[PDB]
Amino acid sequence: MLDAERLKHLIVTPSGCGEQNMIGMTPTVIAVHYLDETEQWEKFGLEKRQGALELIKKGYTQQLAFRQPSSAFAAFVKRAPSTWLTAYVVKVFSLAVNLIAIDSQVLCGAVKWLILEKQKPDGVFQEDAPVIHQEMIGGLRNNNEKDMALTAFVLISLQEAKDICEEQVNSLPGSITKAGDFLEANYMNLQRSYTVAIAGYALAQMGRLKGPLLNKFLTTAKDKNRWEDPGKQLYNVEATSYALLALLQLKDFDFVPPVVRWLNEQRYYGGGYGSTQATFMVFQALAQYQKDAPDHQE
Amino acid sequence: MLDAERLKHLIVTPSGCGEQNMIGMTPTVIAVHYLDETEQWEKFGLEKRQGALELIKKGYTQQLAFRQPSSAFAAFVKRAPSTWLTAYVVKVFSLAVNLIAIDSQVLCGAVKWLILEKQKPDGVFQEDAPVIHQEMIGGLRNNNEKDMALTAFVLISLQEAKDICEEQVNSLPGSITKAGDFLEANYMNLQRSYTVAIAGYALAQMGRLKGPLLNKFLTTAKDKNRWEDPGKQLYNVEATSYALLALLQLKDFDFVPPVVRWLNEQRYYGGGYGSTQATFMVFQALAQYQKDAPDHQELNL
Ligand SMILES: [Cl-]
Ligand SMILES: [Cl-]
Ligand SMILES: [Cl-]
Ligand SMILES: [Cl-]
Repeated sequence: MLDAERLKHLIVTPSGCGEQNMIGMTPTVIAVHYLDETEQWEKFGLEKRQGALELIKKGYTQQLAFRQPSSAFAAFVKRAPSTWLTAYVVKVFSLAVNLIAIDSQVLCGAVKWLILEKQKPDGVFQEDAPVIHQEMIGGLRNNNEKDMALTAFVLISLQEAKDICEEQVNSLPGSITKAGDFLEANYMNLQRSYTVAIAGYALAQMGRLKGPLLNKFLTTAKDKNRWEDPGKQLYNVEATSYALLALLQLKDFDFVPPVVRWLNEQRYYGGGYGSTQATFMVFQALAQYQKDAPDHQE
Repeated sequence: MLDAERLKHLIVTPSGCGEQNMIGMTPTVIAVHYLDETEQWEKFGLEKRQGALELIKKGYTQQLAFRQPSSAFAAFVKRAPSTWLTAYVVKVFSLAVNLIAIDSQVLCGAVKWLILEKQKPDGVFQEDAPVIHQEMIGGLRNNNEKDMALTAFVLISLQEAKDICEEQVNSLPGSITKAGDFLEANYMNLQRSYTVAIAGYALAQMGRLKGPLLNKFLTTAKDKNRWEDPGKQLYNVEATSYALLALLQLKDFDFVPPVVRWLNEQRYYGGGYGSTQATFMVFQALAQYQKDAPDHQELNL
């Protein structure tokens, strides 16, 4: 468990425009999420949650300034909308629904736009206006397997929004199936551990990670405890976090304890430059472990 | 004179939204302005000037994304417009008109909006939506003489746009007089050296810094060479630069050399967090000095 005494820096006041505001909202949202699930507010300071929640609501409200009439998001309203940023807003707001009031028309409008404007006939999600802060997208910044990585990223956002939006967005179940088809068709050709992990989570959420795909997912780990590529450590933390979430979806609780151990032994507590995806994902994944299998420990 | 070899950190790529983009635009605009006047492009490398102009045009074009329909500016289009930021864009664009193409409808639309929407019936300019980046407004930040300091700041911007805009904005001369009236009526009650300096320049531009007001302006200086809020180095560089511009308007060349010398002795070359106003003002003021006293004697530091 990441001790609350080491997480004070994650309580951040969001500011800036469409991208930077989300860079600021990210650590506060996910710190509250993780401190909640690990029952660490007595140590952190019980009275401090109210203020954190006010900062999350400020982040949410400020983000609406960058909601374009299409319901998509960009750094500023005169900039063409970003597929990735819109999917990231969906990912954050969906997780934050039990913390603050999230307008379902914002969330589901963003989902519908992604599907109707940015999914292609083969199921891929396409980015036409990349975020300026490329450091906020984690391992997706790498040029290789970008189609697969982004399609998995967006698909994960649709899945995390499905319960809220499935009655409001006609196109949602078919979009999920199409994206799933694309990932499944190309999974065995993947070479990056990062893509194996993020696409693995997306497929496992649909019950479509099995057979030789599931074997590729599991055997891609090094020392059965991490998904790693030659490159930035932060990308490996992010990848292993997506893999932990896929293991939990799979209920592979035997495999989980070494992965959790490796994540704790990285002594990574979020925050800093280029930390957005690693921070969201490591605390999302460890919170989900605490919720689902804290009894499985090394 | 600030040596061109010391200035290359002022050529920067502007980025971000309506406030940050101007934080980036400021050093490069004023660096080119200063290098032009002091004819230092040899030491710097004359091949570099075209690239700097392209960086200025990029800042200009990017800034237009944050021009709201009213012609006012804020950090983002859905934010309530800022009186200060709109006046600062007018200030920067007015000085950049000789470097790149500045659309006069953009510039004078902002001027007209300031007068029609943000000047009160007693001539004060009011800020209803302060900038998020309070570090970019210099010594106006936490300045308790708020109406005097902001009215002086906006008036100064109106004056630097007057030649371009008075033909398109027929309310500009009256707005200038009313702002000046407000400053002159309350100048003697000022206490902050910063406000004395910036309102001093605004009045001097109009020929209305005289008599006891002129005496207060001059005797507020310390050691006859600076306008000082103790411990506030960047504020003081900015304020003393406004004071130098005021002295040059007064043509008080007996007073000017020690002020120029103090500014040079700070070994301050702009740039860095919170440096926007100090950077714009010191290079504006020292360029005007070079322009007004072109054959002054070499500074022996
Ligand atoms: Cl941004
Ligand atoms: Cl609470
Ligand atoms: Cl905007
Ligand atoms: Cl900004």
